[PDB]
Amino acid sequence: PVDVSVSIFINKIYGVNTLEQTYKVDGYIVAQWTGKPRKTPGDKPLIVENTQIERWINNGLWVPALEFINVVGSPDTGNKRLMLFPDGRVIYNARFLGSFSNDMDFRLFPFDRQQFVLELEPFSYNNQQLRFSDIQVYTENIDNEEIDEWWIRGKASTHISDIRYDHLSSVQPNQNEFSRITVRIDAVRNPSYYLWSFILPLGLIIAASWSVFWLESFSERLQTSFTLMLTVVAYAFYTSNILPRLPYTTVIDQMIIAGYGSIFAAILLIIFAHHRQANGVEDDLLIQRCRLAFPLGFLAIGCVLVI
Amino acid sequence: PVDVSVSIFINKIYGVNTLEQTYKVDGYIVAQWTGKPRKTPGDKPLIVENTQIERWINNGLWVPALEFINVVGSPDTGNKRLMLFPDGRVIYNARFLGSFSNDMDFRLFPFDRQQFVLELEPFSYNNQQLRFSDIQVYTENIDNEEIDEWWIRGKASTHISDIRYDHLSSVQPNQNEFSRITVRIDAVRNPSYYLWSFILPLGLIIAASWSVFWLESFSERLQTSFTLMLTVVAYAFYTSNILPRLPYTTVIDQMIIAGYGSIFAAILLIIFAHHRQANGVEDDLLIQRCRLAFPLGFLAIGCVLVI
Amino acid sequence: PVDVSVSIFINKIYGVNTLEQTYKVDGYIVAQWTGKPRKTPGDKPLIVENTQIERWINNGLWVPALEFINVVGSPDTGNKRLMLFPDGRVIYNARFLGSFSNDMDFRLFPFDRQQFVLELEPFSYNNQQLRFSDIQVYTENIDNEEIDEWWIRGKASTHISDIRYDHLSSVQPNQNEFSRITVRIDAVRNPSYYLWSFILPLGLIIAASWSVFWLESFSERLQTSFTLMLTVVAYAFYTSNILPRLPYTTVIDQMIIAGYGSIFAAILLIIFAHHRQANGVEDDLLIQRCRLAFPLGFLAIGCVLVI
Amino acid sequence: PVDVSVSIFINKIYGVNTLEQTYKVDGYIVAQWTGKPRKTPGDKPLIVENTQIERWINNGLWVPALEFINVVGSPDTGNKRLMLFPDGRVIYNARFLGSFSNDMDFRLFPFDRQQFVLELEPFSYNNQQLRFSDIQVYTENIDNEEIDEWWIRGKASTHISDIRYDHLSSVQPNQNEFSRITVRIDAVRNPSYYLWSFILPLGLIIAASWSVFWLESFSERLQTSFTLMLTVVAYAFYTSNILPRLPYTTVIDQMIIAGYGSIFAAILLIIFAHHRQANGVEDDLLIQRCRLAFPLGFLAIGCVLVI
Amino acid sequence: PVDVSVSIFINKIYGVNTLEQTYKVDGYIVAQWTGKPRKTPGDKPLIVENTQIERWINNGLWVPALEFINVVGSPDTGNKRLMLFPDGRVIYNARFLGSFSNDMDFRLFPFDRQQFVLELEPFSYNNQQLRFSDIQVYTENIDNEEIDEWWIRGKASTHISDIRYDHLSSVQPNQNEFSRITVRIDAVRNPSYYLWSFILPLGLIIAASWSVFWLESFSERLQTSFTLMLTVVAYAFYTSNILPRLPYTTVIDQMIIAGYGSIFAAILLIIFAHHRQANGVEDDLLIQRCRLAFPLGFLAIGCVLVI
Ligand code: NA
Ligand code: NA
Ligand code: NA
Repeated sequence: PVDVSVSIFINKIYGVNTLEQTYKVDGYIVAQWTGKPRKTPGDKPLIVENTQIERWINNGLWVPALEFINVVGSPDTGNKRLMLFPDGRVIYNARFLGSFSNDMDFRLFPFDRQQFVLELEPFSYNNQQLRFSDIQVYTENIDNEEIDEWWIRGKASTHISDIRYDHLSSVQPNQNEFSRITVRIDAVRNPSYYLWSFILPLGLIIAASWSVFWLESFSERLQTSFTLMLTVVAYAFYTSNILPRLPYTTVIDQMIIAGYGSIFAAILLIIFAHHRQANGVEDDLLIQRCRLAFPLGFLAIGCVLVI
Repeated sequence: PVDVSVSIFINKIYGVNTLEQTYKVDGYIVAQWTGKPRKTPGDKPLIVENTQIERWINNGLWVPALEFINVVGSPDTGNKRLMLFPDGRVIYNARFLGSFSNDMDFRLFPFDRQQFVLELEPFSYNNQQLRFSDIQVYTENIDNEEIDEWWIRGKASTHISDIRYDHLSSVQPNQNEFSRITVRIDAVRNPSYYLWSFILPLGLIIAASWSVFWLESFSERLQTSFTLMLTVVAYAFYTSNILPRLPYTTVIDQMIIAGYGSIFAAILLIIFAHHRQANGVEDDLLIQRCRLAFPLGFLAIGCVLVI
Repeated sequence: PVDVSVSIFINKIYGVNTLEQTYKVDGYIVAQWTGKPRKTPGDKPLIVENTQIERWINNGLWVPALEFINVVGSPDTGNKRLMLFPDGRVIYNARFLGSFSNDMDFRLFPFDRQQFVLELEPFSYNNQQLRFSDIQVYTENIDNEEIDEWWIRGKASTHISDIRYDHLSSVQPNQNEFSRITVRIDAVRNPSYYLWSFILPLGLIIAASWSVFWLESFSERLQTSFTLMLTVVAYAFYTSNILPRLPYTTVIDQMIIAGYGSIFAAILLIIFAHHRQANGVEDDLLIQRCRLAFPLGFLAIGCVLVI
Repeated sequence: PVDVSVSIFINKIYGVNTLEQTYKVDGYIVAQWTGKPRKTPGDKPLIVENTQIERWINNGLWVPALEFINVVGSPDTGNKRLMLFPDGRVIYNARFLGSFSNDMDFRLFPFDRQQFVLELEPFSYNNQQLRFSDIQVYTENIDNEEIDEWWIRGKASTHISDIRYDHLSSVQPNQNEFSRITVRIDAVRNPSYYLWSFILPLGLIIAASWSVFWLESFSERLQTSFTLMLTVVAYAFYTSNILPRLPYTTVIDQMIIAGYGSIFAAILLIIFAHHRQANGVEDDLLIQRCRLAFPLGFLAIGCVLVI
Repeated sequence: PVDVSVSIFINKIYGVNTLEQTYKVDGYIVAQWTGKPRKTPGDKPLIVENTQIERWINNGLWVPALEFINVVGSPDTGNKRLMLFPDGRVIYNARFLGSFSNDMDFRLFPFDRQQFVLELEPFSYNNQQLRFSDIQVYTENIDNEEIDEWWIRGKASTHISDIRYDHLSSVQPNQNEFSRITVRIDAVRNPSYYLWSFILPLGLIIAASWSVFWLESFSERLQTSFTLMLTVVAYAFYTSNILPRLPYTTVIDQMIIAGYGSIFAAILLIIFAHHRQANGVEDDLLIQRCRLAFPLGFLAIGCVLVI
């Protein structure tokens, strides 16, 4: 095979779309292999700029195509340089821009700890014809800085693995596995905006929903709970635009569920308190000891749910 | 005709847009036919990368164009390889990315069970000049995994059928039918998010709407029902962004309809209870036996509506 | 002139955007004219696939360009075949995809009855150099089926007319008129979703707004009407995302107007009832005979407004 | 210089985006200059269709590039004809489609009276090498018709002016000014939809906010004003999606401001009426003469604000 | 190296997207270097228009590619002129259009004072082979005018710095640093729209929330505070569409936080006032001296928070 050395530079990571679970990564790729010795004008290496490499490719120069596996849509490439040394090595430098995708598990939404994965693999040549020697990822632009609400932490993990493509084994009998480079960049979500915009207001809504039992008569406490339910409904919408449709529940969706549960349990308890009287003579105070018991049970529920 | 063998690899299915009834499918296509024996440099097969196939096509090589019938917009193709063996066969490998469309029947919205259809057909050569022998679809990347809220279940159904184009019979007298490949991938929607975000909150709203009859006087129970109607209105909006405009009603839209019906039937019943008095002396308890009859009728309605 | 025969095939009509008054039409166009006899390899006709027609065009073959007049944006063309018979005729087959536009009058919004218009006209050759003989439109894919909320009814109307371009008369003295093909596909909007989502809920809101006069005192009936107005406001928004900004009023906007009018007329009547007392001794029942007169006038208003 | 005559045809103006202050204009451009006499096949003029003009341009034909100065993004050109007469003149006909921009002053929002400006200027040749003789704009398609909510009024104003580019004076010593064509199309916004959707409902909200002073006690009138403020808040949002962020206030934003001012002045006046009692014995009627004075002052404010 | 002189002209800055922290800059770039003397037809300089420069580039002319570092997506270039003087200098004039990005710190949101940064750097040639001599930025189109809600103030700051690329040092031993031009355009946000749309309405909401303590009994003051909280919730949403997710709090988000704090502190104080009675005989006036103390503390909080 041909020993190909890659040096991926990351310019910036931007536009991390949580709803679509995609992100956009800019930067440069510098692939370098070796070939036969060639003659250049002077001792200096030749610079082959874009839209003119095609004359060299139609001349017979071996320029492989390196594609991104996990990309969404066509990667919007820009300028490209094919720098030709006369000692033998050929260097393909290109700028890439594309939307990449990952799994992006969302069990803990505001306190999330995710990673951004770049995958590179030759489109046509397998590991018997093109082998990745090593990659050095230069994430010095975003090594210790925060993009949007994501704090990039650590360096970039590099890994070279041989992926196997069983769909291509009908045209290649034995050699049908490809050398893939994986680049992993960790990212920790900053939870401050969610903390002061969704979590603590909903805690205040929960305390206000607890405040129904301090009232004195029945219609006023029903109307208190109804306008409280209105608030919880409105809040549920606010969360929609912050995270996609998930089979599980996150922290904020669990808080919405707890708000609905608290308010409707209060309404049902108030109804059962009102219809407690068989002949309309009994006072209703024995069941209304939930001024100091219902918040305690709610705190126990929250403490269990945190762990 | 020419026997063409296709091997479609599916990389990932993403972005299933329910409102537009489209979805995006990435992956590779490997078409393979046979031709005259040719000579290559060495015994090894020749690899013809992208943007250089045109020299071979202008030289006179037969490379058919395979289009997607059910695609929405232009399919955003990427890299392509035209691998030439010297024993005779020509292999056209290409990467595709495009938005596909299907019927996507939506009778049961959250408990839906849909399929994703890929259709492939030659644009110009009919079955008398190009015949699809067989297709093996390698859906091993998403065989037993869930994309977004869709759990992909089973393998990919393959079918080769001869579709007939009557619009082209004016230029082709007898042979005007084309061989189309259909690839069917089943998908079952995960109903959990809808279950805890729309169905059970609306059930709590229904119980709260039932709670009007436990009040004691008239203006308070009218205001109770009015703020309850407000909630149902708000909920109706939340559903809009989850499913398109349909002639029929789904489960959630039927729940909104049942909420409106319950609240307005309660308001009309309360009004008729108030105006039951001919001279203002009669008590109103005979018509207010709906504390234990109106929910029973609603449960009967729901049980009939489920089946 | 040259007699050109067109056979437009319609694959699917999708994405009818009411707010933008555009729609997207896929399918194929098959133009066919006649020319000098030519020699082909063998007796079989020659197939000229895409991205290779340019060699024949630079060789000197007459391939006219047919553009779409009413299109919005560039029509996203795909594959194209230039099928050359040796008996003389040249057949240009191409696939088109583009957003088309029409007037789309919206007097009756949910019970609308619209049409989809495709217009085709040569860009450069007038009727003295290129004449459309006839068109057969093959709308067999959507002849008797419903797209989105639009039920396609009937076949496709064909018409050939000579349009006149006065802007081009400075460069062409007498012959400056072009032969345009118009294809009309009727479509009837399915009113069910609007009927059970906007019309009947707003009727329930109207009845609830009528329900104010059954109350007994003043502050409660003012608050009843205020929360009712809140509902009407919310509903007005829901309609915004369903139809564009229009100088006139549709059915649903007239229902919103009637809701505002009913509620504010009720508020003004209640205020005038309260201030009817010169010395605070008169009872207010003479002006509150609108329990059985205000709905009757509203029904008369609605019956007049329907016709 | 070379005398260039332009004849701009306007097909349709659509998609006037008020928030972005852009609009989309379709149509054709017909540029015509004169040159050396040439020989054509026969006496007829030659038609040079698109994607084949490049052979004539590489042959040495002078085809200038005319760009649009005020365009947003790349103007999506379509088909183009380079019609060559043998008597000497060369005619460049092209179809354009692009998003144009203007200042679009918005002092009176619903009763606005705007214009749509098209600017054309050669990219490379100044007025010493290419001079625009005259332009005739053929706006006969939209001369007396209304697009969206904009009624196009009058014809299209034509003007040829020499614009000066000081950035290019480092490479051109004296001749660095360019001949620009400006095309002005007036448009009057139809105010009906805003009149019955925002202005008159907000007037009803204003009258309902005036209705607080007719109540009898304090808590009910505070709650009346609070639910009224809720309505005004909701209305403020509805306006957001109709006009961009502006330093000044339009009519509708002034109505929102007047609604907030009326309601909060009523709340402050009610509070000062309640705390008017030094010992709780005084009646509060002297300050509540605003049943017939507060609307009069509001009418004076509105009459001053209109002029 | 080669001395390259740049003269950037700015046509217009538009579409400053605060949520994405990007902006769009149109205009022209005029690069100029020197080379060997050449012969042109006549004494006049040669004009090389677009899509024909490639013949000169394949002939062997040195045209460097200048890229934008901070751009988002591919910069949508338009027409380009390569003006060749016979005295030796080569002038590359091109039009650019692209979305640029900056840090855009948002500590004070409505009273913001930002800058727009354009960065230009050769893609392939380092400072040993191409050196930027000087840049004159001609921002005369927007020198003293306001774009959208941004008032452009001052001229454009020019700076030439040598940036160092450590990722490219594996292919270049010592010379691996590039000359970058930075263009800084200051912009001050106009705070009027936010001042009369968010700040003063929320101040009125704060005063209305203070108004709870003037009521007389308990259930009415709880319901007053609940409908007030509803308003604050609604307002929080309005702000979402005006600024992105930030770790810190701006002015308007601090006002939302203060509204929630004031209302929930009022609710807690009212609850503690109600449960102040050990046996139900004590009057509650000592803790309700916050009619003239709670606003004073709120004013102290606001005065501290401003500085
Ligand atoms: Na309320
Ligand atoms: Na509300
Ligand atoms: Na919304």
